[PDB]
Amino acid sequence: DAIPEVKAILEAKNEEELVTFTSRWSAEERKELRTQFQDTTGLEFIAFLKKCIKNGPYEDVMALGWDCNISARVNVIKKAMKNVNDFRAIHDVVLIATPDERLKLAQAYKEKTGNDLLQDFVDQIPLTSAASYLCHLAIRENRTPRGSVASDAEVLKHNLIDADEPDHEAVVRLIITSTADEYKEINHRFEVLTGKSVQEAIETRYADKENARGLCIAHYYNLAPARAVAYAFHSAVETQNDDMAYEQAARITGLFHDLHKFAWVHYACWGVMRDDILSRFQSKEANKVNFRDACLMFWKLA
Ligand SMILES: [Ca+2]
Repeated sequence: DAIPEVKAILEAKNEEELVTFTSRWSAEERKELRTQFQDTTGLEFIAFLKKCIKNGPYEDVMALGWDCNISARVNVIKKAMKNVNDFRAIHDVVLIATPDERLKLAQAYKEKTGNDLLQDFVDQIPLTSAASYLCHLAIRENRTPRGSVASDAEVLKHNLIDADEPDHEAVVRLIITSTADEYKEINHRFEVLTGKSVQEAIETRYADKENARGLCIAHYYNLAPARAVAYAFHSAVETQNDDMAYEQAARITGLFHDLHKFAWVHYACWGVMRDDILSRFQSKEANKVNFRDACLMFWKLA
């Protein structure tokens, strides 16, 4: 087919071709292609790419969108726990997911690493912060009605506003195991009481960035999975450190370009996703030079 073509693009490390090439293929087409390639060459397509092109945010976005979604969420979690835990990356993978998605993950993990996902969290992730409770509860509780809207709206405007130290497990559970419809209400109630949006109240209350972000992600998910994905991309765009912002931006693009392709509709809250991609990602560092376009391509914003 055109399998030989890409196969030559990857050896030549012609990052520019790879983008256009990848622009043609669709979700299912891609999976097909990936296995076809491995038969016609004897090379597992992803690892072959992760070994052919530079290394960094560009390689990241390509080695992510070019793969099976859950498979990726697995490699993201795998890498996120190495040294210190990349709460931003773990959060992304398990907060912006449907019950079925986390399920397929627990499964894909158990068979890629051998161990059960929920256990590794207990081992590697001590339960200290809102950040760590988010990682856990996201895989233990399921959204279910409490029928105490006004009651819960107080639970937040107290733990995020009045209380000295916010009961983290308390607040993470309220958001995680909350029904999307009850949450529309809870949230609306909170704005009335406090006069400020939960997002603000979170970011204002949690100095640690990973914790304010993780909480804000969970919160925006209960209001629209693409909104959670928008907030995340925005948090990546406004990050001053290039290695971090490109890292974050690559992952989020790589894990959600298809799943929540209309995230740019919600990004309007902060500006124009397409404009902000064109503006923010101007780096000249080799491994970052093409990310801008790989990113635009996977969001059909080009
Ligand atoms: Ca490489």
